[PDB]
Amino acid sequence: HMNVLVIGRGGREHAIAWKAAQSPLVGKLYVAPGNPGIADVAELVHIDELDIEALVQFAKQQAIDLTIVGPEAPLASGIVDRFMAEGLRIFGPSQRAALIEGSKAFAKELMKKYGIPTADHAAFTSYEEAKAYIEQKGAPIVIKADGVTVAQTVEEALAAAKAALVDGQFGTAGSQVVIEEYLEGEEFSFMAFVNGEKVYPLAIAQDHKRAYDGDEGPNTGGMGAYSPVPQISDEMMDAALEAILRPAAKALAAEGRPFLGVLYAGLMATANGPKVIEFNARFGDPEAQVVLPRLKTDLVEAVLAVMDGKELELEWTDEAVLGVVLAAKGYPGAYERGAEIRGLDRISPDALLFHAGTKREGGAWYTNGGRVLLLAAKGETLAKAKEKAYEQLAAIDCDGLFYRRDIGRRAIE
Repeated sequence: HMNVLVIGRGGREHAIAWKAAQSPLVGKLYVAPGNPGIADVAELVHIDELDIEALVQFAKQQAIDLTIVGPEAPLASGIVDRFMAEGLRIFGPSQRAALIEGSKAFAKELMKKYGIPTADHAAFTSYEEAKAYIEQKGAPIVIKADGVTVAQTVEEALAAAKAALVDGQFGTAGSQVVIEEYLEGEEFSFMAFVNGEKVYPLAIAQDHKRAYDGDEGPNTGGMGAYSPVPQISDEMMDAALEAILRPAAKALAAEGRPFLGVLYAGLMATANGPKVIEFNARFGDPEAQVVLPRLKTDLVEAVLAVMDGKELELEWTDEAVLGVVLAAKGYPGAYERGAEIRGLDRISPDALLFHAGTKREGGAWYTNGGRVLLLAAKGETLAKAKEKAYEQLAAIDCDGLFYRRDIGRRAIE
């Protein structure tokens, strides 16, 4: 019955589309621009995510009853605002609300004003003020130059702050330095559907930010994830929901920025409780790839319920799910494309292979982006999921890809 449009081109969108395609309410499903892998579950629409003007027309002409936005870009550009002005149903935040992810400074501003637990944050253009602040917070402490150093001592912190101001980029307001509270604990991703003040928590997941095994290397969009996260207590989870998610939604609403869509809280379970690391105004990637397959409830129906502000009880499989990202060598740094990916047809039909940056040409698969694919597996336990996942991964042959072997190691060990 319904014509659904998904905006995006990565694994998260493949996951969204895949799930939505299983909805008894979906007549037809489009993904713009999508990717080769996604074409197996939906019709691709060759329109850019930021080409909002064209997306609107498409939505109007293709009688799209529901649009779901995957990436932050279109949201920050106000796609939601445009769609609503055109009377088109779209699940995602307005430009104003999306600022929760767009500007960390804003996020800190909001959380401080509304007393939402988060790591201390502060920027300075004056060394003397930065110094006074550093000496007040003690170390370890995080200094970020415009580059990131986790200063173990106040002395080192000061040296780094000075260098940041002296050698950092010279902005229109001069050079600046950011000082953040160093937090210790277990990281976790807490997503939830949100509409104004109503929050609908999704199952928790844990990302693997660093590019290499033993969380080494630079940060990435996420090298893998799994759900649930046993090591995160239900108390910690409940604290996050009532001290962070609900107050954040209410805060945004109170500030004239009511939020609609997926509120993604990058948190850290500290001994003092959950604290916000980062906010995101949409599904996380690869969190979507591992959380959606655990969602028994129909996503489209769930999304419509949220949009209508209706009560909703989300149901989840007991099975755990773990996914591993295959990235092009060099990622997150410079990487090359064109590496032939072999063996995708050897993967068990029970494995979830979400495409994020691949290309089809001459009847063959090729790497075509930073994060290229993600293979996730269901398991009775997280250990079984990890085993099934890596087991399947080994069938893929491509000297142009690499992937962490420790995804889920924190939950298992």
